[PDB]
Parts: sequence; structure tokens; C-alpha cells
Amino acid sequence: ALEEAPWPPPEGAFVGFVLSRKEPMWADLLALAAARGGRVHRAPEPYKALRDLKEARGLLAKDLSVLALREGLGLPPGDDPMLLAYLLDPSNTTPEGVARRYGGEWTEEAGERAALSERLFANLWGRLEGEERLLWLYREVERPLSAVLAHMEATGVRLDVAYLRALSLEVAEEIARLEAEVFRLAGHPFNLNSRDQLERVLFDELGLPAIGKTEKTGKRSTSAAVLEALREAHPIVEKILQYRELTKLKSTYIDPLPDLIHPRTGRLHTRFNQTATATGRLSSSDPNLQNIPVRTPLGQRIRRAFIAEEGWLLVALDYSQIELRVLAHLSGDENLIRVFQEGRDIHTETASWMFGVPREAVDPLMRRAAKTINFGVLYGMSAHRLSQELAIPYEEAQAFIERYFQSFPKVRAWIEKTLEEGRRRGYVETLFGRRRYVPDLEARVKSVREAAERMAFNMPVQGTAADLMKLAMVKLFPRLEEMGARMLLQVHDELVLEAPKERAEAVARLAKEVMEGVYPLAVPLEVEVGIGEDWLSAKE
DNA sequence: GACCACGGCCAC
DNA sequence: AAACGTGGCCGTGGTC
Ligand SMILES: Nc1nc2c(ncn2[C@H]2C[C@H](O)[C@@H](COP(=O)(O)NP(=O)(O)OP(=O)(O)O)O2)c(=O)[nH]1
Ligand SMILES: [Mg+2]
Ligand SMILES: [Mg+2]
Ligand SMILES: [Mn+2]
Ligand SMILES: [Mn+2]
Repeated sequence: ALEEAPWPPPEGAFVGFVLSRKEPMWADLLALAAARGGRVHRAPEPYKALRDLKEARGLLAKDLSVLALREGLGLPPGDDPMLLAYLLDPSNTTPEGVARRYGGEWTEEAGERAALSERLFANLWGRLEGEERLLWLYREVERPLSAVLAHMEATGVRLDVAYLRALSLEVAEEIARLEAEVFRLAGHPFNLNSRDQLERVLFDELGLPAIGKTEKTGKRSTSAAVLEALREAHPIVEKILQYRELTKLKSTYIDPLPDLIHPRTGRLHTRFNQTATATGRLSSSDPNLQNIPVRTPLGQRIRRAFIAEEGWLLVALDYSQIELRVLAHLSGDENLIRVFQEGRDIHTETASWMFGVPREAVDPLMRRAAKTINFGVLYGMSAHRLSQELAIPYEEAQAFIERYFQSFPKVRAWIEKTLEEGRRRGYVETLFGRRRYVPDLEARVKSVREAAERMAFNMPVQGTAADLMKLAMVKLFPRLEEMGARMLLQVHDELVLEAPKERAEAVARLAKEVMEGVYPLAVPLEVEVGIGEDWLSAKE
């Protein structure tokens, strides 16, 4: 089809490339090609050939930009059909699916990938004609954001390896104590990591009551929520829960992360996936640095391992009560607007009530648990579940849900308005017009339809918060480059920056103002900021 | 070795 | 587990 032409391609050509593995910071570049003008250009040696491109345009452009940055090359990502497709329909998450849907096949050959990129861009650009709000999201948020994310991925974050190595040995001994006690109490050994074997021990051998079932297979559940209901029914349960806490943290964070330090940077590199969620959030993988522990004492020790370069400090910025502020703007509830114009904190107020203590007496943990309650109730938690979570009667949980919504009466009205337009249109949208298609709003099975409803009216709130965070990153990044600071991590409504010590205070003030003023709403956005040598100390 | 489904659980 | 939502990683179990 396309005519074979010699490398290098003309400027503006679409790129195709093949990696030895999905992670750009770790991949060998196996092949590189470009397409334009009815021609395909295949690079004889892909690494040297990278130097000839001025921009990465095509499928997965950010990934190639990250690998280019790793090699010390300034190759910014530009147009990417994945971003066009993701804005049309966020279920467009993979190149295999986007190709099949919009006019090609995702193969394992760079030249074909280049040609595909060119063809898909033409077609998806056609599909977005007249979709001015989606085009605004593309031009003003997603396309420039991909350059920011590429820099973040290639920079990475420093980890106190030696500290985590020592911690692993300590936690191993504590796990053995717990495992040995569980085996003694069971009367025999078994694989405590096997929920099938544990199910048999707890409910058949020890005759404990089984209060819940698993979704797909209908086994008697051994989840923490079920075990919590049995803490006093048998001493083994407590040991199991402690075993699970420690093995989760050791197997997921303590042991794996030190092995992922990159040999050239000496740092840890995540991937920020831009077309991965139904709501417009980013995701993080390989490793996921958006679920680093924070709750328990051991979790906090793990978070302390994330440190600044010597002579630098971390700056952590996190939006206050962000989805409740977004809800206030979307719904227009005067009571909820007044809450934020008055400086009130709904998480602290729920915590004080939950634990029966003055606001002053609430600590960050109790507040973070009240946060779960406030959003749980908002997005549809049942009184049955709430009464279990809070250890109160069904009747008192029922009453809490009623007063919650009676306090902000326009919220329920906004919920039902959102679902009505989602039924008529087939999608719901954020403040900026990002869409999520929810066909099951018309489902004839109530449980399916009602699950769809909770997904559907969550998306405008969570997605607007994501749009705002993304726009803030796009605005903030060039200001940080000017000041010699780095953007390292995003955790949905939070940024972790790295700044020279002498500039950390100025960077913190600037980043806070950029984030708070990203897009004025009917309520102020407030950002909490901290500075410290480690991630835990920077969020205090 | 790989793949996947599942339960389970960490964070936002 | 349960009528909160959004993700990704773990080990197990089954399979190729
Ligand atoms: N549905 C749901 N959404 C959640 C949950 N946890 C977080 N989110 C969503 C809604 C949250 O607004 C958003 C960011 O989460 P945080 O920064 O941890 N909490 P926030 O910003 O509310 O309070 P502050 O920062 O003052 O402590 O993620 C949850 O349990 N459920
Ligand atoms: Mg210890
Ligand atoms: Mg799953
Ligand atoms: Mn927040
Ligand atoms: Mn946060």
C-alpha cells in the first residue's frame, strides 16, 4: 500500500514503534518507523533514528517520549489517536480495540503501527469535528498533559532502599509469630494465603458463622469485613487479620519496590496511564504509586521511604474535600456552597459525630475514615452496610443518611436530573463535557440498572475533579521548569513535587496558588500543602 | 515460562 | 458482604 521510503521521514510524520515490554523506562526499542504522504519510512537502527524526530505523533506517543527522555533526548509527544478515541468514549482504552473500532489492526510491526496511527488519526479527527468541547479537552488538557506525564515518568522518585531492606527482615519475623499462632489455633498447618483453605478452617473445622458470600463463585467469604464481624467469635480471627495486614504490605510494597530501582537514574519510575478509566482519572501502574499505604503504622513507615534527592525537598499539595466542593458547584446547593464559603470541614464534622469527640480531638486517621462515610453515603451506601461499618443500629444509620441529604436538598435533585439526561442521551458528562456512556441506565433488571445509576452520577463529580487536576498540572508544569523544580507524582487530587531546598517555599506557594485558581467555581478550592524530606512528612 | 479468573485489599 | 464510586497488585487455583 504505502511506498517504502528511506529514513528519515519528513517533519510531522506519524510514528510507529515496538517495545520489548510495555514499560518505556525498561523497554528495548526493537523497531521504529514513520508514515506520511503515502510513504512509510523504516529506521535501520531505531535508537540512532530517534534523534531525527522532533515530535512523537501517533499511537502511544507518550511512551515513546518517555523512552526518548531516558536516552537523553527531547522528544515531546504530540497528537495521539488514543487520546481522541478516549475522549469520544472512555471505554476506548487499548490500541487493539481502538484500531478495530476506527479502521485498522494493531500488529507487532513498527511500519504497520505508523501507517495505522496515520489512518486512525484521520478518522478520529473526522469523528470529533463539531465536538468543540471534546476538542477543547484534547487541545487544552489531554494533548499537553501527555508531555507533562512523560517528564514525570522519566524523572521518577527516590526511594530509601536500605531502609526498606531492613524493614522486610523485621516484618518477616512478625509474620512468622502470627502464622505460627494461626496454625496452633487451627490445630494443623495449611496455606494461610489460600482463602479456599482458610474458608474450610474457619467455617467447617471451627464452625464459625459465615455471614457473607463471594460474588462470582458463591463461596463463604473470608474478607476483612466478614472477619471484623467475628473478631470476638474466636482468637484466630484477630491473628488472621494481622497476618493479612503485614503480608499485604510486605508482598506489595516492601519487597517489590526496592527491586525496581532503575540502574541509570537510581530512581523508581511509574507509568501514568492516560486512557485507562471511565471517569477521566489517570491511573498508575508498574508499579502503582497511587496506592502507597498511609493508614496503619507500618503503612506510614513505607511512605517514609519515598524521599527527596539530597539537597532537595518534597512538596505535597492536596485539594481539600475536593469532590464535595465539585458537588457544590454542579448541584448549586446553597447549603453546601455556604459550608465552603464559611470554611467548614464536613469530614471533621462527620468524624466528631462518629467518634463522639470535639473537632479538635479528631486526628487524620479518624478524619480519613469519616471521609469514607461521607462519600459512601453520597454515592449510595445502604443503611445496612453503614450500620455495620459504624457499629451502630440499622435505625441510626438510616437516620444519618436521611439527615445527610436533608442538609443539602439540591443534591438529590441534581442526582435525579443527571440520571434523566443520562437516560435520554446515553451518557453523562463532566463540567467540561467529558463523557461516559452508561447504557445500563435503561436496564430492566433493577440491581443492574441501580448499579449503573451509581456509576453514572458519580462520574460527573469524580470526572470534574479529574479535569481540574489535569488542567492544573498543565498550567503548573511550565512554572516549575522555570524555577528548577520537578513534578514527580499525581495521586488524583494531589501532586508531589521536588524542589531545591532554597526554592521549596517559593515553589510551594506558587503551586498552591496555581492549583486553587485553576478554574474558579461557585466555591473556593483550597489546597493543603506541606514540605518535607519524605512523603509522609510532606503531608503533615 | 505464560495466560486468566477470582477473592481480597491498598489508595484516591 | 452489604445499593458507595474509580483504579491496580497480590497469591491461589486452574490451565496451556
Ligand atoms: N466514592 C469515593 N470516592 C472517594 C473515596 N475516597 C476518596 N474518594 C474521592 C473523593 C475525594 O474528594 C477524592 C480525593 O480524596 P482525598 O484527598 O483522600 N479526600 P478529600 O479530598 O475529600 O479530603 P481532604 O483532602 O480534605 O482530606 O477522591 C471513597 O471512599 N469513595
Ligand atoms: Mg516491627
Ligand atoms: Mg478484580
Ligand atoms: Mn483531597
Ligand atoms: Mn488526596
